[PDB]
Amino acid sequence: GPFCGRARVHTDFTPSPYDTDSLKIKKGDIIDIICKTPMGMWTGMLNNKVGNFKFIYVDVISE
Repeated sequence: GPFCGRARVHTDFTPSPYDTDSLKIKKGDIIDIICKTPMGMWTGMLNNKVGNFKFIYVDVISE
């Protein structure tokens, strides 16, 4: 059911300055999908930094 590959950010999503539990992403940036969270948020890696991000701000594309 679930699809794995590359995730393209379509919406600029940035956590608060005191928020480190969330990964930082930017529109146009590509994040490698490694796992999905039951809640809905997707997990990926960015600049040797793995974390969770809002899927609503990220679109799944095929590379």
